[PDB]
Amino acid sequence: NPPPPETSNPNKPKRQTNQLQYLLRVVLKTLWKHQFAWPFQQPVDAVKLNLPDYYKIIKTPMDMGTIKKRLENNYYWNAQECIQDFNTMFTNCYIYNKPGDDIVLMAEALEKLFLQKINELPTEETE
Ligand SMILES: O=C(NCc1cccnc1)c1cc(-c2csc3c(=O)cc(N4CCOCC4)oc23)cc2c1OCCO2
Repeated sequence: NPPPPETSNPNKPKRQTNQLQYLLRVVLKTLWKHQFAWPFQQPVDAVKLNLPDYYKIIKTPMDMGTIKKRLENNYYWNAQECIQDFNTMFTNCYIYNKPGDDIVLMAEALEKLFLQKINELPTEETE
């Protein structure tokens, strides 16, 4: 297994906005509760799951585990930077697997709730 994505770097300033606040307090909470959240709450263990080509195909892995630690350490500059990590987490499941698989359908159901909940983030960002 490779190192997981890092959740803080001492050279990057820390910034919090009202949207990043609502993103960890509400959206993540709902997404972490979903029925199909358990395969995406931590970095994929390609060894125990016997996926030897996973990290050779997925060059930018992502999970809600690291997304949460990034919201907590203020790794993200704005809300856009966080939303981009969910899209990449979803598309990873779509790139590595084939259409119509179960894990694909679990990520699709999990994405439809994500796009629904981020429509609740404040339309005007406040620092
Ligand atoms: O397969 C899983 N659970 C059932 C199980 C059965 C037997 C032994 N061990 C576990 C599983 C999959 C992902 C997970 C998150 S993203 C992602 C992906 O993109 C492709 C795969 N695959 C490909 C083929 O299907 C099985 C595993 O898995 C994942 C994350 C997980 C999983 O279970 C344990 C913890 O987190």
